[PDB]
Amino acid sequence: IVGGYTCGANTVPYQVSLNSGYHFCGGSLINSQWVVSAAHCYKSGIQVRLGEDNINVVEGNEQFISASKSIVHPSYNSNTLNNDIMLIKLKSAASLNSRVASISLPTSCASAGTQCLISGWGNTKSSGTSYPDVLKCLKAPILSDSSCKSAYPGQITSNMFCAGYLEGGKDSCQGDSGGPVVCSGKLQGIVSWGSGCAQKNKPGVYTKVCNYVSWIKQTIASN
Ligand SMILES: Cc1nc2ccccc2n1Cc1ccc2c(c1)nc(CNc1ccc(C(=N)N)cc1)n2C
Ligand SMILES: [Ca+2]
Repeated sequence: IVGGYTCGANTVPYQVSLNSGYHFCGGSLINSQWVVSAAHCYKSGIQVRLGEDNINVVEGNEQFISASKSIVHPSYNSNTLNNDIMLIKLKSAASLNSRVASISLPTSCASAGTQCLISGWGNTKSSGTSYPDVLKCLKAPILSDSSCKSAYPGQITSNMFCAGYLEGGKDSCQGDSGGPVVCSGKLQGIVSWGSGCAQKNKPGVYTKVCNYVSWIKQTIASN
């Protein structure tokens, strides 16, 4: 997260860290046994780390659970990043409490202007690399479709939306990928891609979760 602020320990209870000997992507807990993340975060040997703040120290409240299966959307296209969504089933159910909780799926899509909270342990610098120990947060509004398509001509599909600041300086970044974009208590987006991080006129692009509610429900019900 570039230009954000320290969230505060366990203030984003649905935030997950995908770990394979190091943090590589974020995710969101949607029920006791399922996490939603980005398809491009797919890899084998995934350990889901819940209740985290400092990802380098065991401070208490952490739950490390191996993924039993990762379901990448069948129509995910790695070249266009269309359908960049993945479901991860936990080997065992997470113990839900004050510091580990699930986020609700949306019943409708969010409109332009809606303010959302984006979080993660990704890169904090526009130029260069600096990964934080603790969870960073950022409040950003959903941009209009016209502004989004003007920023990324021919690259925005109906399954994507832009959120952020055209002036640059505040954005999600590499490492935040797969993480949550929560608006009015509903998971509306998944950190997906962008051109650089926090660059002028290059806002972040996110997977439009409202287009996948039926798919998520049908897939979870059959696995
Ligand atoms: C290289 C390319 N071929 C494309 C074809 C169609 C559309 C975009 C395309 N891109 C750009 C692109 C595509 C995927 C990318 C990317 C940059 N950079 C990342 C790394 N993660 C990432 C996450 C968030 C942000 C951000 N909010 N600014 C920036 C980058 N991924 C996971
Ligand atoms: Ca920790």
